[PDB]
Amino acid sequence: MHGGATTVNISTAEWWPKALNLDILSQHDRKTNPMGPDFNYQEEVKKLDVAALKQDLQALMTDSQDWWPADWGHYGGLMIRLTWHAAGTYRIADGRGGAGTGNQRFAPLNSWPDNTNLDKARRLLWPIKQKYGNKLSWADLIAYAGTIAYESMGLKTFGFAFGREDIWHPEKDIYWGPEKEWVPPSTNPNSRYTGDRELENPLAAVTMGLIYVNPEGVDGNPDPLKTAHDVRVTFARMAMNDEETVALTAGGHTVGKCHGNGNAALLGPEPEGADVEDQGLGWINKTQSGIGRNAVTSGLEGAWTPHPTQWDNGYFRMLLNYDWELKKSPAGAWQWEPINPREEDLPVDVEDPSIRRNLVMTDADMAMKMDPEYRKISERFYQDPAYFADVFARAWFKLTHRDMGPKARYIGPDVPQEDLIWQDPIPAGNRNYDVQAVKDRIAASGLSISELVSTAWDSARTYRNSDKRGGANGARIRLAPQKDWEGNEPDRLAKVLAVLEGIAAATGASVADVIVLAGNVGVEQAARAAGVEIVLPFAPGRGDATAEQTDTESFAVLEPIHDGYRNWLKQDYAATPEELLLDRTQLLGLTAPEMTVLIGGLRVLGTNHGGTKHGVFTDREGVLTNDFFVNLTDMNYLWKPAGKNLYEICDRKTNQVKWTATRVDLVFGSNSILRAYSELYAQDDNKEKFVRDFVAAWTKVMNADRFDLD
Amino acid sequence: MHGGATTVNISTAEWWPKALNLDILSQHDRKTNPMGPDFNYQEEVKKLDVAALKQDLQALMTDSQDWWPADWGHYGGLMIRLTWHAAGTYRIADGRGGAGTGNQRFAPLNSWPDNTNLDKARRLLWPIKQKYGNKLSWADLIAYAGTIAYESMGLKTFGFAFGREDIWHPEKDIYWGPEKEWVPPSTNPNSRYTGDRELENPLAAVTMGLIYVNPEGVDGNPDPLKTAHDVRVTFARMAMNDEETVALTAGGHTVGKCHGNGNAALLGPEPEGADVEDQGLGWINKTQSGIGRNAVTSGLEGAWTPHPTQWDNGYFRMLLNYDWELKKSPAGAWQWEPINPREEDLPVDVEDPSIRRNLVMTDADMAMKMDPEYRKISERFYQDPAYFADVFARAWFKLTHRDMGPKARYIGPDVPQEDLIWQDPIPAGNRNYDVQAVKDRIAASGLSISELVSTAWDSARTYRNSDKRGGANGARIRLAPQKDWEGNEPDRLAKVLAVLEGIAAATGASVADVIVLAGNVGVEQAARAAGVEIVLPFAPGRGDATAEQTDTESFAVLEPIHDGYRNWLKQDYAATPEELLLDRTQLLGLTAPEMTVLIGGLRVLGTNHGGTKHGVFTDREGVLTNDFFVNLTDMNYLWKPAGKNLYEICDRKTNQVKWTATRVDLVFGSNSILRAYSELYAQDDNKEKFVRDFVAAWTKVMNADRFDLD
Ligand code: HEM
Ligand code: HEM
Ligand SMILES: NNC(=O)c1ccncc1
Ligand SMILES: NNC(=O)c1ccncc1
Ligand SMILES: NNC(=O)c1ccncc1
Ligand SMILES: NNC(=O)c1ccncc1
Ligand SMILES: NNC(=O)c1ccncc1
Ligand SMILES: NNC(=O)c1ccncc1
Ligand code: NA
Ligand code: NA
Ligand code: NA
Ligand code: NA
Ligand code: NA
Ligand code: NA
Ligand code: NA
Ligand code: NA
Repeated sequence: MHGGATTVNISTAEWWPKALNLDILSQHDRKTNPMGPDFNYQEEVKKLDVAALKQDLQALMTDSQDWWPADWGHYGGLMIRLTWHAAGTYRIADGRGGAGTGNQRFAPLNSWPDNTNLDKARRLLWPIKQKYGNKLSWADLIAYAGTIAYESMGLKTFGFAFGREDIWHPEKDIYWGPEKEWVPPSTNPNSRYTGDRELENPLAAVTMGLIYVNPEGVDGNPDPLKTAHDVRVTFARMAMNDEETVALTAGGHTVGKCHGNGNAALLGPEPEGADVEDQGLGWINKTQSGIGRNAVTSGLEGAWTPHPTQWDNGYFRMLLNYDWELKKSPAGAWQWEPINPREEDLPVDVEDPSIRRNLVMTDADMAMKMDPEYRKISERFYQDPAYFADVFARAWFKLTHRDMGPKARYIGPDVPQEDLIWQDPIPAGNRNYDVQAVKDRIAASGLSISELVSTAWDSARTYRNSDKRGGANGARIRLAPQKDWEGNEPDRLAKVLAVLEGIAAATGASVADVIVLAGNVGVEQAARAAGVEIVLPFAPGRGDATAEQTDTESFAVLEPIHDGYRNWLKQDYAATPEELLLDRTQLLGLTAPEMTVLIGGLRVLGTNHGGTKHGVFTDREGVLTNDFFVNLTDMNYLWKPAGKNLYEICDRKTNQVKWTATRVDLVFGSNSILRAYSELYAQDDNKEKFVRDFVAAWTKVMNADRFDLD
Repeated sequence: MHGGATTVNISTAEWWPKALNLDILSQHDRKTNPMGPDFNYQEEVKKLDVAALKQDLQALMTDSQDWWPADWGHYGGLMIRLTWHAAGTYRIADGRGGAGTGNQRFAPLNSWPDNTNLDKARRLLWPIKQKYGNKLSWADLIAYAGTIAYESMGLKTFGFAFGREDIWHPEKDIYWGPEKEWVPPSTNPNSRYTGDRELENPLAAVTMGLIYVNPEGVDGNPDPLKTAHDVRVTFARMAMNDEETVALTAGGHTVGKCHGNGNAALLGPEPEGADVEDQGLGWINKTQSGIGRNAVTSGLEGAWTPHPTQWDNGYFRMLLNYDWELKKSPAGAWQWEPINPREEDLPVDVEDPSIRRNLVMTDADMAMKMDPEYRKISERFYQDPAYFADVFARAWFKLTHRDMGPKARYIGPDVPQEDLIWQDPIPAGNRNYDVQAVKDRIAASGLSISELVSTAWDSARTYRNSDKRGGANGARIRLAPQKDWEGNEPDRLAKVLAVLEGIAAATGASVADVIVLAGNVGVEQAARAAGVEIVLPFAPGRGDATAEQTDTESFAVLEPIHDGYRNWLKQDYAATPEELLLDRTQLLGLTAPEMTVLIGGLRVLGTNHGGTKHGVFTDREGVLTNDFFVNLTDMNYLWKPAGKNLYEICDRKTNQVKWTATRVDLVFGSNSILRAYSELYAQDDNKEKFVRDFVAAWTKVMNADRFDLD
């Protein structure tokens, strides 16, 4: 027998399941990235022959492959379902999920029950990926496929942007929910539901391994009105309102079908569970024909429209004009079928068009008819189909781009020139100003180091790499709702902004550029106070966004209700402060060593929310030294718990309290990885490395949102 | 609630526990390494003030700290136990474990029950680490501490080498055993024992969380003769024979004591389980005094010698001259105490020397008296103490250096000039020869590409980064036992060596240098055959080792009984072929993208063991192309299992068998990470990237053991 920890279960994880998952900070690194260190996907994708790609992708739609034949000779429905599921994992609370990384090709998502047979759809796109190569990411390809499908089936799509860079392993940072089985009912142990069927907060799906809701009803029990409530809830958590939700649902089901003509128990394991002979595919039926008319996917069986290969007004025509009742598909799934349909409305067999099959609606489709608010939108869409096609095209674009970040990241010839509000638009800022002059005015203000640093931190800290929202570009901190957020210390913030707005007015640098420049100046002073002279790198050009281009409600999810870096917690939460710091740090894109130096430096700069002294382990606040680490690692002190999220650092000999500290401070001296970092920075020889690393991490955070730069 | 996978249990690991643990290949990367990319510990440690360090470390031995006072005012015993436990995790079967990485400061090892209170010992060394900084790794410091302790307590140690570079997280590649509890009896479910109490093979300890054996007896039942069997077995798996084993045991227990004066149930959680207030420490007693005379560590209580602060002949004097019986320590542990000791032989209280305490022996100590083979060595050591001190000093040096690799890695002023056989010595090879001339002779031989490449691969593939043994330096492939290993294809190997020995003789390049140069030539030709002209980088200087300096039995553990890279398996094993490939790849130091290109390239070069065609998915064998990937990713084929570790690749349309393949081949098309890599290399635009990456990986492997270079 061999001594390799060679399968995934063998681990430290079993022994101390509560430990911080620091691995989420060291993802997507060089040893996993198979590309050269100078590869730049954005510059490559700019060279892609898009017109040629569009042509090949359109041709693929009607180029049936015999190992997974196209329904009616057209892969369009499959491809739209692929792209909808790719995008459909997004959620607004943390920005995680979405189509922006091509994550559907990796675990767990490649093997979710809701993604059954999308393994074949991905595989069908391989010859195109093979052809266009490094200039076409799987992520962009997967995001594009359904858009091209809509074009080929007769819908005028609103546009498309390239620019999604591929990843090479699962996104380990994404918590998909608490369950340890696929699609368990909402009364299971480990439920994602609390209280009065309230869906726990980051989550945007009703159960583990579904995209949004259960097509058969809540917990598998048909009831259109309860299904509607779940639809409304899950879709809102994916940034969509009633109109967008009805449009998306109807528009999706205007094409394609449900596959459930066989026995679902005969499908082989999902892809991560299948053995090598299945070619990275899953759900393979080796007992009977599992393809064409015998395909089984969701278990429901039928098409929503008479002509599932084309964009039309079939969906509301069927739904609204027929009356419907519950039936069981051949695989045993609940579905709705129409009472007394006409022959001529029956969709035909996917292999032989001389045979007629059946129409179907899911519980979510029936919701669009029975929920009184959806019913109104549905009737509008049936009576005004041009409006329907417009709203649908726009919502489909939003769906597939909502995690792409600012328009500065978008590439390609079909990028819409409109600025949509959900792109959080920001104009280009003037770059032709004297930086030094601005710095001199900042220094000559009487704003302290702590005011300066806290304000620039608070402006940048909202950035999240999950969907590329937030950050210092735009100076949205000066606008509603940010300017009144409790974590942002609105009085201190109003005080600093009054000054810095004056400076911006006077110099023609944006308020955004000045906020950042000012934090640089506070850091610079703090270093100078330690006898270190440095100038921090600085890139001008940030714009100031307007209130008109700032969706107030959509910014709610970026509010800092916790920020370990300023020892801030708005309330007492169930998660530990240090887990919350890890989460925020992962969204900022920071590594564990970065996280560590930032904490130590921010602490000694005197930047804690409320001017608290927790973790301020220095006799010289305002001076950028490694004191935090020196003192944290000093065994002349013992640490005594002193209530909620608080500790006394006491002298072992005198039994006097020297400092206080929170769990955010003390984890850097407790966790064995973080203390190893703390010890490195507390070494006699690493005072200058500490400053230099602090600076580099500061700068990283100030520039996180600068996609406008090249 | 927040959407971060923020604690270690949240994972893909739960869902598909059988999946390959590819993370073990992407360890110790840039995002975890807090040092600058140009930091080089070897060049820094060369600048360390060793004499000053020796002085500080010696002073620490008698610089008692009040939070964990030194027994009798001397930390020596604690520090030797620290260093022995650090080194004592080594095992020969895979080279994993040992003191060579400073792993004791990270999970799981920092919290093993056998490492109780070594958290305090590590902490006590922090002020020295803080002082010497980046020029002194925690790894070297921990390895050195016990050596300096022995010096200060009167023993002439044999020497010491610096050069162990620190790591920054647990070694995820090390499988420590199957149990999910600490120290369970050998009849538990999940036992590491098979058959007739046969210890499963990589493992070198009798249970989970112990270093070697149970000090209270087998499964906690005292019986010196059964304890002896476990001692003999575990120590042999750590490279030590009877003489070294008795010397180590006696020499360790010549100093220090067992701590068990209290109740073990009152000790707080081990370090990874303790909360933030414990300062990364563990086992803290908050209910009563847990320090000094009230310390509890193993639960046994007493010292082996009258004078535990000094090197002497107390150990065999006590053991051999007193008769012993079983008693229970105050913590409730079984131990041996002497019948009728004299007052004057009783070790005194650790805080107050006017109080006498007790002598003790463990079951392993009694083994040294009762096992008939140990008894003889013990009497030799008692009658010849100079011999004892010599053997012990040498074995202690071996213990602490056995995973350091060749002497070329050793640094510092106390490196022994002797070449010990366990360092696998190799001389410097002549570097002043004409490389091209050698290449021309190789090319003009009639040795094929496959002979050339296979032979260089087989010479290098034995390298393992766990203990830095093996590799192409030394040309030990031409010697016993390697030249007759079945995986090395001894006839083909004898045929190639006859030629290449001739070339080496003729040119004054070592046989080692020529073996590698020859593989480069085979690769070069193969590329030329594809119309690509490259010259592979090459570093001369390898030596040819002698039989006299090659310990035949110790090389047994490097035999290639499996090597996916040449589609080789010596027998049918319980582990899957792909898990075995992952293990080997991790020991070679390769990343997953490296592993991937190496497989594809080796396959098309025609290098499989036995000249098999499994995975040879080309019509042009001998030509270095990306054909393997092109064909592997082609859905014109289906894959049919065809017995053990074998598959047929069949044309979907004709149902004819086109190629055959093993699991090692097909996992690269099945695993979702590996197929993502396979697809990258099968892209129309990546023929040259494939060759270039192949070459870079080839070169990496050929140079893995070249510590002689700078
Ligand atoms: C609102 C909740 C939704 C539910 C419960 C739902 C449910 C389903 C189900 C059960 C299938 C059948 C899958 C199969 O068996 O092959 C399916 C197919 C599909 N859905 Fe949805 N859907 C929803 C929303 C959407 C949206 C928002 C889109 C796109 C805008 C979409 C587009 C599609 C398409 C194109 C197919 C056809 C697949 C094919 O022809 O292969 N659906 N839907
Ligand atoms: C052969 C099996 C061995 C067993 C079962 C064993 C067992 C133990 C036990 C139970 C303790 C007491 C720990 C405590 O309660 O503080 C201990 C202490 C120690 N052992 Fe071993 N030991 C073994 C081999 C070794 C070796 C090979 C070395 C070094 C060459 C060593 C050196 C020490 C030292 C120095 C201490 C004293 C710790 C102190 O004074 O704080 N032992 N041993
Ligand atoms: N063999 N296939 C059928 O008879 C069938 C197809 C679709 N819905 C119901 C039945
Ligand atoms: N259920 N059948 C399939 O998923 C399949 C059929 C043929 N080749 C690959 C996959
Ligand atoms: N319980 N429902 C499912 O397992 C399922 C749902 C949608 N597609 C496939 C399977
Ligand atoms: N309080 N400590 C004792 O009485 C003791 C110390 C060591 N062995 C036995 C007893
Ligand atoms: N059992 N007691 C201890 O481990 C300890 C005592 C004082 N400070 C730190 C640790
Ligand atoms: N069962 N034995 C133990 O748990 C143990 C052994 C050695 N040191 C501490 C604890
Ligand atoms: Na790389
Ligand atoms: Na996202
Ligand atoms: Na239609
Ligand atoms: Na330094
Ligand atoms: Na780094
Ligand atoms: Na090792
Ligand atoms: Na002694
Ligand atoms: Na290329």
